[PDB]
Amino acid sequence: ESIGEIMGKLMQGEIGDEELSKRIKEIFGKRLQWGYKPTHQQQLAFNLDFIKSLKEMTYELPSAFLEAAFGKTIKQSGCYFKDETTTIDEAEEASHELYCERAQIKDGQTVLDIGCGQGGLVLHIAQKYKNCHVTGLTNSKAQKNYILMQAEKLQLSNVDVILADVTKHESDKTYDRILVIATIEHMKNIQLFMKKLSTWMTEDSLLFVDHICHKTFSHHFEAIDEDDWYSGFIFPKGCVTILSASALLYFQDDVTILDHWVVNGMHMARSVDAWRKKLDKNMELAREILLPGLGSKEAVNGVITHIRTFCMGGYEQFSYNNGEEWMVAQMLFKKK
Ligand SMILES: C[S@@+](CC[C@H](N)C(=O)[O-])C[C@H]1O[C@@H](n2cnc3c(N)ncnc32)[C@H](O)[C@@H]1O
Ligand SMILES: COc1ccc(C[C@@H]2c3cc(O)c(OC)cc3CCN2C)cc1O
Repeated sequence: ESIGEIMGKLMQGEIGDEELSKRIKEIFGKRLQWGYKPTHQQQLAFNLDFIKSLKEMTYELPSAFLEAAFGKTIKQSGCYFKDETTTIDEAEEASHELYCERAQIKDGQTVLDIGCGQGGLVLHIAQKYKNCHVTGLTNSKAQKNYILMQAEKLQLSNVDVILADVTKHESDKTYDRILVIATIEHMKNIQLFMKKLSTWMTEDSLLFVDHICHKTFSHHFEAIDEDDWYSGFIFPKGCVTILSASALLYFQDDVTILDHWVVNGMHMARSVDAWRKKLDKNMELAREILLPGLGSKEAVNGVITHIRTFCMGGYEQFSYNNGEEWMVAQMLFKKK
């Protein structure tokens, strides 16, 4: 009935799943009411106001726990599910192929994957295109280590990984292909981000961006009101922005759009659902893995509760109206 009340009950496994889902669904429904305007005139005013506001602006989970929660390549982004029996591992790969098709990857190209995570796309491209030089860029020591280790086991010679904050990283190097998957959501300054990317491109390069979106409006991932315990739980900072499907159309100072797609949010929902189910299946192993690094069974339960609530929440968000509210947007660009 209040902030701490719900949080207390949540950490103590006293909120059932059906209730938790229902609570979170309500929260997102209120986000919808906040975002939809009665006329397109007003909707544009709202969206443009947000776009204009944009132009003014240490602990790492064990990889072993990650393997117990995510799919094989530990994709930390929306996958693509062909069939109702598609496993998370298949969906991972489907998603990878889609990106390769849409980014127009060809054997022989230099490829840069900014915010490359545990490197599932770096690894996919490298294995499928033996003549591409694939660079991952990441700000995490542990991710760089995991990718390099996987490249070694897979007998891959065409992989390097830059350890850098992209917002600080400087280089003369250019690339045939730049891929940005689930990373723009974290970018403080998009206009300046897009500008940097353009400098790492030539007249021949293509830029492919994928981000979670709403079809109609943008929002920060944060509490609207006092009843929203979820937003602040999941993103304790709240430097996750959710751009509208079309927000990036407004950021063509330095790049030019060539194509634009969205993927229905049921794919994302099935992604988080799989992560959740798999986490549940491996609940005990997960606790054992985390206990060393956390040194407290309560600290572990804390870290697990949060990852699970994220999945449970993500499921309500992306499945809303059969995936026709929150979904994933994709764009292809060339340099000016
Ligand atoms: C949601 S994960 C996406 C991971 C991967 N691209 C995937 O599709 O599974 C976001 C990624 O961006 C990275 N990242 C966040 N801020 C960054 C920054 N300033 N510089 C470089 N990488 C950053 C994170 O460490 C992580 O690898
Ligand atoms: C601030 O750093 C970060 C904080 C949180 C995250 C969460 C991130 C993530 C974020 C999403 O919005 C999402 O769609 C529902 C799926 C996933 C997969 C799990 N993955 C780990 C990433 C970061 O890089």
